[PDB]
Amino acid sequence: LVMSSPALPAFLLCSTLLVIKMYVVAIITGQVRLRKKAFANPEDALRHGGPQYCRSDPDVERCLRAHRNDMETIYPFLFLGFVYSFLGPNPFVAWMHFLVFLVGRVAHTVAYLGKLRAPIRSVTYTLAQLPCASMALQILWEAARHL
Amino acid sequence: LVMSSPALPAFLLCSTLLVIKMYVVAIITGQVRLRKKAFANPEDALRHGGPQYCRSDPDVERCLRAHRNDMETIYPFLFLGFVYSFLGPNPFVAWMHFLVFLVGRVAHTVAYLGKLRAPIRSVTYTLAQLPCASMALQILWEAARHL
Amino acid sequence: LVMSSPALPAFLLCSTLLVIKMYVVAIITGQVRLRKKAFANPEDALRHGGPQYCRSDPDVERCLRAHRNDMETIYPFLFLGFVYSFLGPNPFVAWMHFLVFLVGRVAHTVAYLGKLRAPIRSVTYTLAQLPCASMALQILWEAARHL
Ligand SMILES: CC(C)(C)C(=O)N[C@H]1CCC[C@H]1CNc1cc(Cl)ccc1C(=O)O
Ligand SMILES: CC(C)(C)C(=O)N[C@H]1CCC[C@H]1CNc1cc(Cl)ccc1C(=O)O
Ligand SMILES: CC(C)(C)C(=O)N[C@H]1CCC[C@H]1CNc1cc(Cl)ccc1C(=O)O
Ligand SMILES: CCCCCCCCO[C@@H]1O[C@H](CO)[C@@H](O)[C@H](O)[C@H]1O
Ligand SMILES: CCCCCCCCO[C@@H]1O[C@H](CO)[C@@H](O)[C@H](O)[C@H]1O
Ligand SMILES: CCCCCCCCO[C@@H]1O[C@H](CO)[C@@H](O)[C@H](O)[C@H]1O
Ligand SMILES: N[C@@H](CCC(=O)N[C@@H](CS)C(=O)NCC(=O)O)C(=O)O
Ligand SMILES: N[C@@H](CCC(=O)N[C@@H](CS)C(=O)NCC(=O)O)C(=O)O
Ligand SMILES: N[C@@H](CCC(=O)N[C@@H](CS)C(=O)NCC(=O)O)C(=O)O
Repeated sequence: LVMSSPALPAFLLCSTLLVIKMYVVAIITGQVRLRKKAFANPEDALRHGGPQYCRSDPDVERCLRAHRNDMETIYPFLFLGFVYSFLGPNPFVAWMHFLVFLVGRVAHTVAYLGKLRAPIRSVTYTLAQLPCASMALQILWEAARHL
Repeated sequence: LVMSSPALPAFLLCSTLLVIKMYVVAIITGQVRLRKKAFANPEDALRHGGPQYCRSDPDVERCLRAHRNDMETIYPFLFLGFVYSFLGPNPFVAWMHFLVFLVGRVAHTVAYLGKLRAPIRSVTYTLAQLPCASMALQILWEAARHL
Repeated sequence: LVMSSPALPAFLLCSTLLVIKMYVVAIITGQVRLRKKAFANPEDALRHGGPQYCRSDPDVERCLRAHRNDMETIYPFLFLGFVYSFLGPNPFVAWMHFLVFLVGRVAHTVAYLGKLRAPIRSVTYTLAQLPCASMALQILWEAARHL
């Protein structure tokens, strides 16, 4: 049940929103492929104009990079945040961890796909990693002391 | 324990089968690399014929795309389906969610690696995403109402 | 709580260390990008010397491959190992599963980024996959018998 720990509802809200955000990136990628006529597969290209459309595109590649960075960061959060929710952290402190990650990651996607000037994207990445590092260390201590 | 919720055994069966399915894709990728003599690393190439075999191959790239799409879809399911199992959904309805994803994703890999005509692969992707979207929204409501 | 099962603390220790190890790979990737002046984005390149630095680099690509292989292997472990911890396995046997994966994966990153001769990296990959396959099969039987 969602009320297994005081921090769990907040974690589940933020995590699920971020999963949906990743799904949005996937949809955008597909739409960009269609609009720019840039497909990764010959079977896709032949359906949508001909073999010349099996090609790379800078905007498609950008979408893929944003999606991959999401996989490099959001997936670890899904694990760390879940475990962290059951360590009995301060409700407000836990909320701040999840919110900083949520805001940081949404901002990251906006900065990436919106082609915002450096180092905006890099800063959003680093900001979002901070609560992840914090949770990781807290889990390490709790796990180690229970060995 | 597996009987913590009525939907959990079905989720664990489908998810673990899909993880194994991803492992199979990894093995296939390696086998294709060896057969087509197309390695990503100079150290691999020098062991298997010479430096000229550090090269890209369309079939290897296809395998990597299928594997990456798995990571973009199956990993979120592992999270969403687990949480969803504990929300007390209708046993049959939950089973249908997991089965549609399982069948959709297996079909996706067959359509991708088998080079089936468009839009077969795209349809299997979309079909499998439907129960994921459904579970995501259900988790959102449950999490939000417990805040 | 961490003491929900005898195997859980060991799992959480190994998994969190591996997540941190992935974060280290991400940091290394960024550092290599800066040192070799090889950026994936024009906005990054213009900040760090000019448009000519939006380019690929073999060392950066190697870092990305190591990170991707981590995503292909460590993420499934996070799921499998968590579920496996609650199946009531022998404490020592469970510990061995987690340790073999931890050692195998750390060795994999060292072998990859350190450019060690073949088949060292391939062996570390295979070694680490063994406990994952073992856990997957055990989960399959437990899930199937509870249907
Ligand atoms: C949202 C996604 C699916 C990611 C997207 O927009 N993908 C695009 C990239 C290449 C294929 C294209 C989608 N094409 C189709 C998809 C379906 Cl479900 C049915 C019919 C077609 C068709 O081509 O008629
Ligand atoms: C199933 C996997 C491991 C993914 C696969 O078939 N990988 C292939 C891609 C490039 C390396 C090659 C596997 N090579 C080896 C692997 C081991 Cl464990 C021992 C010895 C060798 C050898 O080269 O003698
Ligand atoms: C550790 C990471 C963030 C992955 C890394 O070393 N990334 C490098 C790859 C390209 C951008 C570069 C980091 N640049 C910055 C990052 C911040 Cl938080 C603030 C200012 C700058 C700056 O450029 O002044
Ligand atoms: C959850 C998905 C987040 C969507 C954020 C997309 C940001 C789009 O932002 C757009 O980027 C374009 C360049 O790509 C610019 O030309 C436009 O000025 C800008 O509005
Ligand atoms: C879990 C892994 C799923 C394996 C599905 C592989 C589908 C292989 O399918 C094969 O594809 C070839 C083109 O690649 C065709 O030439 C063959 O006719 C076809 O049998
Ligand atoms: C958790 C991250 C693991 C870091 C392992 C990095 C291994 C670095 O190893 C280095 O590799 C270089 C080639 O890249 C060689 O030139 C050096 O001799 C070697 O020391
Ligand atoms: N895989 C990443 C590792 C480092 C990283 O996550 N960097 C952040 C901040 S510079 C980023 O937004 N990278 C862009 C990307 O991953 O495409 C990369 O190659 O850049
Ligand atoms: N990363 C995906 C995002 C969109 C997506 O998942 N599309 C589905 C249906 S067209 C797909 O099978 N993509 C092929 C792939 O990911 O390689 C892509 O580039 O296509
Ligand atoms: N995606 C992998 C699938 C197979 C795999 O995981 N192989 C192992 C052992 S050869 C590996 O270290 N691959 C290197 C990599 O993924 O970049 C690949 O292309 O090689």
